[PDB]
Amino acid sequence: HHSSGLVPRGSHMVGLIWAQATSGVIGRGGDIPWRLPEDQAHFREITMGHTIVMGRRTWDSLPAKVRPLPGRRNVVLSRQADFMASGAEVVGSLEEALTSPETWVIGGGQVYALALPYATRCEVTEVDIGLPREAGDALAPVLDETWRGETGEWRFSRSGLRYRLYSYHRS
Ligand SMILES: NC(=O)c1ccc[n+]([C@@H]2O[C@H](COP(=O)([O-])OP(=O)(O)OC[C@H]3O[C@@H](n4cnc5c(N)ncnc54)[C@H](OP(=O)(O)O)[C@@H]3O)[C@@H](O)[C@H]2O)c1
Ligand SMILES: CCc1nc(N)nc(N)c1OCCCOc1ccccc1C[C@H](C(=O)O)C(F)F
Repeated sequence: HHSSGLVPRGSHMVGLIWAQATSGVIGRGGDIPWRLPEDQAHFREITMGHTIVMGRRTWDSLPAKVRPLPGRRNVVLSRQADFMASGAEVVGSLEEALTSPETWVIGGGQVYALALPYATRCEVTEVDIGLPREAGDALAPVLDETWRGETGEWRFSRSGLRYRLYSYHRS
């Protein structure tokens, strides 16, 4: 059955957006092990003007100078009663965080897994870098058969890596 690209203001659309290596790695040692300008631009194009929800460790991985990310309501998930995020809201659950009509979950590994049962869209960048999975890595969620996907062709980044975009939807 079909979904619409229009977001009625009384609904709670939840999407996830992440960049991964072909192995599924999204993070290691509290950082993202690549930077692709095309991915950075794409991330801002999708999320700008909406609420973004992130795990506390993803907030930590943002340089202090740049957070909160501008042009978006920044919401941070933490179970620690004394964690604070200057300029942003800290909430203790996904239920508290998903109050906007359109919310983009922007990481990390734990929060993607937490948010997936409520999500109806995923926007994925795949980077053609040979990074094998190591213990402790943050990993992308795996999408079951209820998701229908559009896979873009391989493109070439100014930074010299191949990459491609996926768009997934479900009802
Ligand atoms: N490639 C990408 O697209 C991408 C995007 C974003 C981040 N990343 C990377 O991914 C890594 C971070 O991912 P991660 O999995 O380690 O952590 P995370 O998902 O970003 O954040 C984990 C934290 O979220 C909080 N949390 C988790 N479940 C919760 C729940 N049910 N209710 C409330 N709070 C909850 C906890 O904070 P407390 O411990 O404070 O309770 C937990 O420690 C970093 O390397 C980052 O750079 C990659
Ligand atoms: C761009 C990576 C990415 N890509 C997709 N496709 N989805 C995501 N969720 C995603 O992580 C967004 C959150 C992590 O952002 C940072 C991590 C460390 C340092 C700086 C930033 C800010 C970014 C930057 O300037 O690199 C800015 F562009 F947002």
